[PDB]
Amino acid sequence: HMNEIYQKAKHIKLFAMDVDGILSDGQIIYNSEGTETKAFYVQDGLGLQALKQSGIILAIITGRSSAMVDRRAKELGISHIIQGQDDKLTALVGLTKKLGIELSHCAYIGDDLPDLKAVREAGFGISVPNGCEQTRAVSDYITTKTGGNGAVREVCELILKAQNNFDAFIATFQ
Amino acid sequence: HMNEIYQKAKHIKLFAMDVDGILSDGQIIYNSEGTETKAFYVQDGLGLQALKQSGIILAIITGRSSAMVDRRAKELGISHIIQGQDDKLTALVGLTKKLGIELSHCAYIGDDLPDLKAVREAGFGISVPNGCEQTRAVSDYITTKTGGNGAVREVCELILKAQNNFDAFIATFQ
Amino acid sequence: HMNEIYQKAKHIKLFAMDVDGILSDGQIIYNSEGTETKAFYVQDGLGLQALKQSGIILAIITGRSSAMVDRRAKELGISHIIQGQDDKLTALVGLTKKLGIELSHCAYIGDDLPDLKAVREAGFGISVPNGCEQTRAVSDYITTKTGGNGAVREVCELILKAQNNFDAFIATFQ
Amino acid sequence: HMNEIYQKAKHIKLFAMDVDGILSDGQIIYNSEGTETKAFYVQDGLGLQALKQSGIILAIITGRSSAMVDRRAKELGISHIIQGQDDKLTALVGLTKKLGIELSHCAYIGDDLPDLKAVREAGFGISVPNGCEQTRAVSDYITTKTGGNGAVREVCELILKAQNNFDAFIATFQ
Ligand SMILES: O=C(O)[C@@]1(O)C[C@@H](O)[C@@H](O)[C@@H]([C@H](O)CO)O1
Ligand SMILES: O=C(O)[C@@]1(O)C[C@@H](O)[C@@H](O)[C@@H]([C@H](O)CO)O1
Ligand SMILES: O=C(O)[C@@]1(O)C[C@@H](O)[C@@H](O)[C@@H]([C@H](O)CO)O1
Ligand SMILES: O=C(O)[C@@]1(O)C[C@@H](O)[C@@H](O)[C@@H]([C@H](O)CO)O1
Ligand SMILES: [Mg+2]
Ligand SMILES: [Mg+2]
Ligand SMILES: [Mg+2]
Ligand SMILES: [Mg+2]
Ligand SMILES: [Mg+2]
Ligand SMILES: [Mg+2]
Ligand SMILES: [Mg+2]
Repeated sequence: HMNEIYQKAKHIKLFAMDVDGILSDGQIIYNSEGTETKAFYVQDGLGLQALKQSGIILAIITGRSSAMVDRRAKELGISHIIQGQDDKLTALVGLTKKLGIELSHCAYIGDDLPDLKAVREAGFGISVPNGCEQTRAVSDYITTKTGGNGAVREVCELILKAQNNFDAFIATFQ
Repeated sequence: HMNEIYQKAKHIKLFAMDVDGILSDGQIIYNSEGTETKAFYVQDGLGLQALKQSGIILAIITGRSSAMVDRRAKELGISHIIQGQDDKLTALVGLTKKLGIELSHCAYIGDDLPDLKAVREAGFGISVPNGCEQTRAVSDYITTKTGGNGAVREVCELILKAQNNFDAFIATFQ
Repeated sequence: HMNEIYQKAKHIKLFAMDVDGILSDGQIIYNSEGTETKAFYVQDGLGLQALKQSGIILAIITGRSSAMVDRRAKELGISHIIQGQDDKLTALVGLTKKLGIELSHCAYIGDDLPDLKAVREAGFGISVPNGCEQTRAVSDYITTKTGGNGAVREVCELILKAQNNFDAFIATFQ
Repeated sequence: HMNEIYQKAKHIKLFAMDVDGILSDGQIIYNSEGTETKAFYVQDGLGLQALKQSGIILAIITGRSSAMVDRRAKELGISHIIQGQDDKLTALVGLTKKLGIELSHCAYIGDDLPDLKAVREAGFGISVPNGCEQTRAVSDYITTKTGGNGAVREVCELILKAQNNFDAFIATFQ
């Protein structure tokens, strides 16, 4: 039952995300001119702005590093962009310190092994259906939609509903 | 039963479309050289020309903005291209005024929250299986095929059949 | 039962293909620098070389036109490349005349309305699961695998088996 | 039962991979500027580093040839990169000789006909669900996940478990 999850999302002040496998579907794409490509999902962007609008801080913590991530983050107002960092919990804890925020007030979503401890230790830990078993085992919630296909949108809506901000947001479009 | 839907599509003079999640599958794609990519579906193009051929005006109303949209629109003869606009109903109403057309004569298709009011208020409102629930709740029809996979083709065929123009079009290929 | 289909593929001398929706999955892809992209399937290439090796002539007949098609055709030895042509039967008949070949000796595969007559009139006509109903209605065979996912590979294997050339080809890899 | 497979992976010293259809999902992608694209999977990379970390040598043997393969191989420490080579067994045997290693100590994964003999003859032979039947017929194991979607990750985990290295690796993330 969902109230158990709303209980966890209730006091989130910060939402941090892994990129590959969460914000994208995990494809790493190269071309013959040395150029790299990453694909994001349009409904995730709108869900992230909703969350962000309700006064939640958005962050990226990713093991890889690219201009694509920076660009996607900039247009959605994901305001703390940590790249080239696979020690996710350490990075999260570091953010917690510079914002004056507790881990219990952090939500984190990841698909693989570097994310497991951040997923486990955050107030609200999320993984995805194609997440590795070990990270899923340790999460508070597993999305229905998959990474780069509205897993993020889904969690945004969930946090909004827990904080009584979803229905009002919806209403602005009706 | 389908006649209920044909009753609604019967008097459409204008078909307006959201892009992301409707004409594409919702992927937003960036590369390391700062270049953006969007993917469309080939069967949608042919369905749009069929509609267009039968004397329906084609329009795009999209929250984002790109040369890809302009190019795709130009080759199919989507003749009114409104980009960087998320207030879809306002944009639709504006078109209705410059063409001398009523909303009841507009069909509109969208996948997410900015489209809900245009979907609700148009004579024929359409969403897609991966559309947000709120927009689907308010639509006259939900396509079987998904966005960027022939949702548009499907609605083109539907409007054509309602206007007794489909079978004749087909016949030109037989 | 399959022998009915082998009876039709038995005397094929030429295999002609539509591109979009057959050799690709139907995605039409543009980027912000004005560049177009198309995706093909690796197993189709090998199946086409097998067919080609057994002495069947390979041709493309496509409504659109691009350097991608030319390049893909060149590496597989698809030797007649007709682009910017939607009148597929006329184009096929034209090929039949310059090679001294009958239509009954042509196999053709297509997904949409411009292909229906070529599919109907060729000795062996093929469509795909996501083909429009009208073209599927008129085909001798509908592949199990979808376009850009081994529909072509599948038909190559089928023609090879009808001509007693498949098992031998396989054997060269064992 | 899985122990039968662990018995085969038990003594692997080298893991060799086909690229197209294994490391990618088989898409061959061209653009209008003459540029080629290939997509890899993020979870495969991490599984390959795990394997590699446990002291297994990683190799690529692919029929095609591109800078994308070289780049992907370089970042994961796939250390022997054989491209433009479809005679996979010969290439594998050649590697076996320059490293002083037996075939029984080689694991190989491939999706199509050029890989069948390497798959058959290696100590541990793997194919994928969308592999051609002939190669699947001759393999010791068929992955559950498909190519470019974690088939490789899956086999990495399997070899690790057979060599009692998986649980320990996992533990470093807990
Ligand atoms: O993914 C996006 O960029 C996003 O979802 C953000 C929204 O604010 C909005 O601009 C939306 C468009 O309506 C989609 O066309 O795109
Ligand atoms: O998507 C297209 O551009 C379209 O469907 C439009 C049609 O008019 C026709 O040109 C078609 C081609 O037959 C597809 O190869 O492409
Ligand atoms: O799609 C290809 O280019 C093809 O299937 C053609 C084959 O001849 C062969 O070169 C094959 C490679 O073995 C795939 O890596 O690619
Ligand atoms: O595919 C990758 O490059 C890989 O899986 C390799 C890992 O070592 C790690 O860097 C991982 C990132 O954590 C994914 O963001 O990427
Ligand atoms: Mg990840
Ligand atoms: Mg691409
Ligand atoms: Mg793609
Ligand atoms: Mg949209
Ligand atoms: Mg086609
Ligand atoms: Mg691209
Ligand atoms: Mg292969």
